[PDB]
Amino acid sequence: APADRLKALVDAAVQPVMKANDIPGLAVAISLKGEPHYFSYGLASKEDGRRVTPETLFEIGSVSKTFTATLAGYALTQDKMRLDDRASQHWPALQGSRFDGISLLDLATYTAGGLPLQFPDSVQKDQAQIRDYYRQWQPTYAPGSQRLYSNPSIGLFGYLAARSLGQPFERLMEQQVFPALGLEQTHLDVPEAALAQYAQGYGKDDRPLRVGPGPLDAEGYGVKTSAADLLRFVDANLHPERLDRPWAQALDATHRGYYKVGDMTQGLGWEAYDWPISLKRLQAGNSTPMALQPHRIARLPAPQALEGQRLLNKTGSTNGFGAYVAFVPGRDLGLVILANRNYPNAERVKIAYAILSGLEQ
Ligand SMILES: *C(=O)[C@@H]1[C@H](NS(=O)(=O)O)CCN1C(=O)N[C@H]1CCCN(CCN)CC1
Ligand SMILES: [Cl-]
Repeated sequence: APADRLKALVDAAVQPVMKANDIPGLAVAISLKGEPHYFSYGLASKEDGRRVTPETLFEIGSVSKTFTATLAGYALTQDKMRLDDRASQHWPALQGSRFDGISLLDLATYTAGGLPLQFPDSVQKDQAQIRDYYRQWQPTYAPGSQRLYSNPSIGLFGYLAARSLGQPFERLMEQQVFPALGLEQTHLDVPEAALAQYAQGYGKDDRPLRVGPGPLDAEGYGVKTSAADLLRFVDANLHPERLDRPWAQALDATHRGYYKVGDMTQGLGWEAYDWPISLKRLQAGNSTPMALQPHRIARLPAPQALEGQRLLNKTGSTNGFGAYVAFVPGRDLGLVILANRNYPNAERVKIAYAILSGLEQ
């Protein structure tokens, strides 16, 4: 009955949302009572008929930021950087720029002062262009005052964390972070040998969309991973103590809230909500206006442990993919919803919520 109920629950949560959002393929992984549960739906590729499996690689887009945050957490807990470091401390190119007055924390938590959602399309995946972009960037408002969800913000945070560790971000992820997290199906650059696992992404008119190179793509949205691996990462988050101490600490560093915007407490990468909270509030927290509009932050007097009765989540999308990860530290409950369509965050949260609610009920 338990496996049946869980399947019934996940199917009931997933299938209508897949149909409603014409999601070709969707992988759910749920960590429940110390066990992974995988539910795979539809097609990794509509064209070659490859089914989604728990090993299908999906672009997780901005969910990558939680990996980025973990690397940063590593840098932080390795004392290679501090959250209150000015950004320019970790990149000479930024000295003299406004990043002299912007903390790593600001970058991490999108409060640098209006760094946009994405790099402008003019900024290519080019060290110099990224350098030039930040050098010329000016805060729209005081750093530390407004959250404007931003790839270049946390991208730079990750980039600087990498710099603080003296290695390229991508190399640190591949050589240290992913192996530390026991992730062998998690890639910034999917190996050729794993490309068969790489789901097709689908956008408008089902145009195939796999994420192309972009500035700080690795940091912002670089990860392709399987539901199984992303759940392993969720499990690492649920149980940092299961990782070697440096990485346990790194993960812990992503479970610290720095401010609140509405119901959301912003950690490094992870965004936390009190749990339970209504689906609508969780959706609002993961809504377009939340992402696209600056929100005055309510800074916490001290970093808040993002644990216990909290839902930590991250939405992530690429043009062709829509990922959502949510976990409830205090419930040893985690779920991953990876889809090869960028379907509305609200819908991802709806699936997650239906699953979480059904697990409660
Ligand atoms: C993360 O996925 C962010 C944003 N996250 S959010 O849903 O939580 O608001 C959603 C879109 N987004 C993101 O990173 N977009 C990338 C997608 C990749 C393609 N585009 C160029 C690819 N080189 C960059 C924008
Ligand atoms: Cl970007």
